Amino acid sequence: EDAELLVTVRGGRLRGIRLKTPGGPVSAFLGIPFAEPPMGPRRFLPPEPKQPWSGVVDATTFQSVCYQYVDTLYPGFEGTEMWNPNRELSEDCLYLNVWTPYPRPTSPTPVLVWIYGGGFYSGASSLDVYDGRFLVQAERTVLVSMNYRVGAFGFLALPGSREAPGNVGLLDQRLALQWVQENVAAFGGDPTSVTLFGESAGAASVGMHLLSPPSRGLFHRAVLQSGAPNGPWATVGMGEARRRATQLAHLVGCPNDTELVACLRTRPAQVLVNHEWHVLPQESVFRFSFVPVVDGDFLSDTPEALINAGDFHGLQVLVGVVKDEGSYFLVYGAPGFSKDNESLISRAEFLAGVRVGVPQVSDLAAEAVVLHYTDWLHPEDPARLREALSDVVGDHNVVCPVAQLAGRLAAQGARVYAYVFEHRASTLSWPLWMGVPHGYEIEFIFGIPLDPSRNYTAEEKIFAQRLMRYWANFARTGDPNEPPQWPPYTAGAQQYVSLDLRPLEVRRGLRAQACAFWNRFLPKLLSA
Amino acid sequence: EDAELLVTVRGGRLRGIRLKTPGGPVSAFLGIPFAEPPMGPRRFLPPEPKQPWSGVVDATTFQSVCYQYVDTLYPGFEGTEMWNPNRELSEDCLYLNVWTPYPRPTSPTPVLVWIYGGGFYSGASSLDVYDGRFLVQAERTVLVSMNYRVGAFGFLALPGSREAPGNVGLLDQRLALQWVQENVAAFGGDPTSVTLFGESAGAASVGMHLLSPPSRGLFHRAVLQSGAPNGPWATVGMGEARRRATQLAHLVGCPNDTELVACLRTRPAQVLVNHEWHVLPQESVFRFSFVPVVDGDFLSDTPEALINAGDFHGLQVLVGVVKDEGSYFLVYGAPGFSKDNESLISRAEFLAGVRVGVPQVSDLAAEAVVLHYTDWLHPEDPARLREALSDVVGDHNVVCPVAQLAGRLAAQGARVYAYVFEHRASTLSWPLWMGVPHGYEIEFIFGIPLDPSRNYTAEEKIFAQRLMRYWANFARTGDPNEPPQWPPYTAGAQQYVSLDLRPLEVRRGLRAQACAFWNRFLPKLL
Ligand SMILES: *[C@@H]1O[C@H](CO[C@@H]2O[C@@H](C)[C@@H](O)[C@@H](O)[C@@H]2O)[C@@H](O[C@@H]2O[C@H](CO)[C@@H](O)[C@H](O)[C@H]2NC(C)=O)[C@H](O)[C@H]1NC(C)=O
Ligand SMILES: *[C@@H]1O[C@H](CO[C@@H]2O[C@@H](C)[C@@H](O)[C@@H](O)[C@@H]2O)[C@@H](O[C@@H]2O[C@H](CO)[C@@H](O)[C@H](O)[C@H]2NC(C)=O)[C@H](O)[C@H]1NC(C)=O
Ligand SMILES: COc1cc2c(cc1OC)C(=O)[C@H](CC1(F)CCN(Cc3ccccc3F)CC1)C2
Ligand SMILES: COc1cc2c(cc1OC)C(=O)[C@H](CC1(F)CCN(Cc3ccccc3F)CC1)C2
Repeated sequence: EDAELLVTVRGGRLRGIRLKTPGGPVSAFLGIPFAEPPMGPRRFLPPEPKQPWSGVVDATTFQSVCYQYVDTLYPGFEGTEMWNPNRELSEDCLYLNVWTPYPRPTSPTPVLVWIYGGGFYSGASSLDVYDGRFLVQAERTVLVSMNYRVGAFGFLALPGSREAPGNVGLLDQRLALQWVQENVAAFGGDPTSVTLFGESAGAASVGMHLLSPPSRGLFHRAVLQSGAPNGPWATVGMGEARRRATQLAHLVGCPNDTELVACLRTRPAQVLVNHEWHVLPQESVFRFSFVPVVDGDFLSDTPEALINAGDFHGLQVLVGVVKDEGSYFLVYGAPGFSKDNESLISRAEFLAGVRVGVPQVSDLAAEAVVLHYTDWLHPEDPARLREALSDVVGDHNVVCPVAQLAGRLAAQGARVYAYVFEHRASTLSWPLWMGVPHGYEIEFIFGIPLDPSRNYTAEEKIFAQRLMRYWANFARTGDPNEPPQWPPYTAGAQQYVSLDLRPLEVRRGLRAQACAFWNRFLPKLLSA
Repeated sequence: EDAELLVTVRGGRLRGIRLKTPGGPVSAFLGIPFAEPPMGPRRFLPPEPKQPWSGVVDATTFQSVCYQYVDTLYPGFEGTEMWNPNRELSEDCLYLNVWTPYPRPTSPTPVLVWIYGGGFYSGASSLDVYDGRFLVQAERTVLVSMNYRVGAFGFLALPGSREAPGNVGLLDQRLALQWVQENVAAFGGDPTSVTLFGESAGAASVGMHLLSPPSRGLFHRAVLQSGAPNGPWATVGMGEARRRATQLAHLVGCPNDTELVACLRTRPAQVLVNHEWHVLPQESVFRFSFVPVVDGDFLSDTPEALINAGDFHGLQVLVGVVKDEGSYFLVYGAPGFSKDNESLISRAEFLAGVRVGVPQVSDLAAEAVVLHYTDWLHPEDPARLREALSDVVGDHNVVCPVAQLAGRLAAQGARVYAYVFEHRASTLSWPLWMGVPHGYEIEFIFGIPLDPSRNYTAEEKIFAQRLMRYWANFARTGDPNEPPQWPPYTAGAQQYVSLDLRPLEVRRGLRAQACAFWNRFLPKLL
């Protein structure tokens, strides 16, 4: 037997598994329980810590995925299936994963913690694109990732109630971060140098840990990829959380908060999932039913407020976006879009698609969106309208939320590095018109191109290794630069770098013109 | 007695004068009475036709300039003085001028009628840059220009009242155009080929005659240079008109509309003028106290509505703007601006300037302006801010009004040609940073560079003869072309031409992205 694959944590003993990468072996401990299964009367409640166990927990395989909707948009299409659960669904899903070099480091190694995205309704640590083995080998960090509850199980909120307080998925994350503090050294990780990194709802989560004091003590650096806590989709007010929870009850046959939540616990998990999307208040895309709630507890105020008021001296942050943030979301409900044609929409479809991409704004607000995003020299050109609506959805939801976060963090004392990821993966199966879509940088960050049994080019394997160097550099020193230079982003110079097969190129302004509209002007309009 | 300088019209007989040009001679009839002097009891009242006369009126010099404010911003400076009155100020001022070829034409000749600008508060047909002798000599047309009352005397309204109905200055113009219909034939002109053209408030006036059916029978074609009736300064609502009249009265000692007007009527013309600028409701630029009023009579609705509703089939229109419409106005009130330095304003001065250039809008509207006109990669670059405030004032008051007009006119039946004047005169005396300012294409249209005693280049003289040809061709045929082409402006293609020393170049969209803001979004916000 191998003693590098045997580890004792506070709760008990663990057997890991040796994993093979093209560059060497890696120790993996998959499926370590870190909470009491949130089942039956624990559904919707905050997570209890895992009671200790006797015997040796088997940690050689990924564990269950938390209950979530499964995407049926293009059944069997790799572009959608690569995100769908690849383990059984269960409510007994609160496990985490640790990947470490082989043999286990004998001296403290920096730790990266991966929080996955999925709009807070989906996701799992077991997806192929989140495979830790290549980063761990190439860059000799410790990598942790965890499963957190999603959909109604993680974020259904009857605010003020004791039976469904909201944000328990976030608390799941916090407990994994606490677990890392007490146990990561048993694997060679240094609990005093922990970097969070996430994408989409995972970047939004990272950001919510920045703005929540009880979590801020649990990590030291943050990477936010294509997401931010101040996005219009990442949080919901108390009022609307209660409406959405209440309508979910009605849709599954349920009727006083106590009595309501009681009835919900008796339903099969799948039953709640089936009605998830029907509690959205209008036809939308990039909007999700059960998301974090601003209730004064986990967030004492809105993330936009806590950002504008924070002191971020001592913080290093790496933030960035893909080149075509919006394009992917359009094939989920914008009129005239499909992955199977050119989606050369008409002006009437563009106008229709604008109310779908920007839901619950006034007609005056939507008008202003159409003003800024029409080329009035070419007001009905189909290719121009397709790209324009893509820019609407991507700017409103990702790029300008991110650009505001960066600018306020920088002008308040944090050191910020900003990127735009401009490489379309040669293996990408979505049509060419989607450009570089939401999510398709993750594979390069995790170094999946180095997997020989996949079809990436030689120049892409090198790109991948550059990216894993930047990230791991940032994790070790709060600076991606290997000591052309990657400058910090400031509110004035607004400098960022392009990431692609070409060397680093420095630019200015994350869509600075468009983001004045969404960040400066549009709030003032909604206030009158 | 040269009989080419002797003409009889329905009022009586006229003696003209024979003027020299580089190219030959021209008959001129300057100072023809077309109205009874609007004096004493006739102040503020609609114009009354000139009662017929015995003897020969001797129409051999320009008559007086109607009472108006005199610009004193840079005293002595050629740039401001060239627009100030060159004849005496008098309420007896309703005279018009006819230029015609020497000898007078035998075959009926197309007529150009000129309506001067000056923001509805100033101006005169007798200014040097409106000298008709060169157009007439070079292009064989009849040219008419008239004086019309300005300031309070032309546009003070107490709407509804019989003693001060407003729009009387426009009725002065209308009366001149009736005069042109009954009488231009005697000068060999053709009353069935009349082309109105004007600039700034003159163009706004031309547009109001398009939209007013009684004027519409008096002409056939139109040219609007750097102005339009839908501009935010060219009209005022009945209520704001009455307020401004009533404050003018209180300011000069006057207290019932009949009693109020009668008291105003006893004040020296100069006393009214001296209080004109004080009745404006905000600190502003490009806003003028007494302007046409929308009262259901002359204008049955706002020009915006009348445009949007009008059937313009059968009309040909030539419209355009200079390259930097707004710059010239900033030295009259925007903080940090001067003709005498380089005017590199700060961000704080820029924001302050926006409230001056866009007055009477909400803070929200003002913020929307600051958004569209800031470069957010260079938010505090003084040179970018100067050019941006220039574009704010120019787009809001001229370019976008003109563009909406052109668009709707083409969409709704009219043939339209559009231009951007892009040549900075060599003799221009305003600073470089203002570019090609408001008003400085006019001298090239009237052929002033052909005057030997001025210092224009040989290029500028060729360019002026080009422009006079375009304008004259348009007046004759409704098409500035003659057998590179100048294409019609259309609502979809938005095609226009650049006028400068280089040959015609076709461009696309009159500041289309900007004007979407002012013409589509901004109203909906208000
Ligand atoms: C691009 O496709 C969309 C989506 O249509 C679906 O996918 C196509 C590949 C084809 O299989 C269609 O039959 C599918 O319905 C087209 O928009 C649809 O147009 C149909 C009419 O044929 C209409 O009934 C649907 O409502 C439309 N769907 C949406 C989401 O608006 C679109 O016309 C195609 N674009 C082209 C051909 O340029
Ligand atoms: C450009 O000039 C303006 C106007 O100032 C006037 O003209 C100058 C040529 C000089 O003669 C000044 O003394 C005149 O008052 C400047 O703005 C003025 O600044 C003064 C302070 O010196 C201030 O009292 C006035 O309020 C300002 N006037 C306005 C209309 O804002 C401006 O500073 C000059 N720009 C430069 C030098 O870059
Ligand atoms: C079931 O009715 C709906 C389903 C969805 C929407 C709207 C619906 O009705 C309004 C979306 O907007 C969702 C689309 C994504 F939001 C878009 C891209 N992802 C891929 C992805 C997953 C994880 C991490 C990164 C990533 F890029 C899939 C879902 C689904
Ligand atoms: C006395 O207080 C003011 C005086 C003026 C303004 C504002 C004031 O206080 C707010 C303007 O904005 C006016 C300036 C023009 F706006 C610019 C110069 N022109 C000359 C001109 C005349 C005819 C045709 C074209 C042309 F360019 C006229 C006035 C003056």
